[PDB]
Amino acid sequence: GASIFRCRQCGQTISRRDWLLPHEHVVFNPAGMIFRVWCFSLAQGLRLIGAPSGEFSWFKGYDWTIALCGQCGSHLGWHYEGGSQPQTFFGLIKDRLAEGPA
Ligand SMILES: O=C1CC[C@@H](N2CCCc3ccccc32)C(=O)N1
Ligand SMILES: [Zn+2]
Repeated sequence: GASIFRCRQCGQTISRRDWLLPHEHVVFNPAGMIFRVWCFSLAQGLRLIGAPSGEFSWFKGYDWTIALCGQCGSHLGWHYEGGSQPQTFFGLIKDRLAEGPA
């Protein structure tokens, strides 16, 4: 009953409890905004915007790209790339997702 993560704003399919990567990081951006981030190995239904940036990266050795909900454009988090073990992952804002049945 709690296996799929969807965008809270529009219901787009985003990820699965199975795809969590151990999981929960509380971070601040330079504007002091707090994000409660869940790391996922895999996500779908996003639109990755721009080219990667290392600036203010929360994760040592990773560059980030903005991940929008590909349906409604709501900011769901970031895709991280350029690191090692693992090379890539997603950091999604927990309170911008909804959890429910398959
Ligand atoms: O690893 C990261 C990702 C985003 C980044 N960040 C910095 C750039 C400005 C900005 C604006 C809104 C949300 C986040 C944000 C961050 O501090 N670290
Ligand atoms: Zn959405």
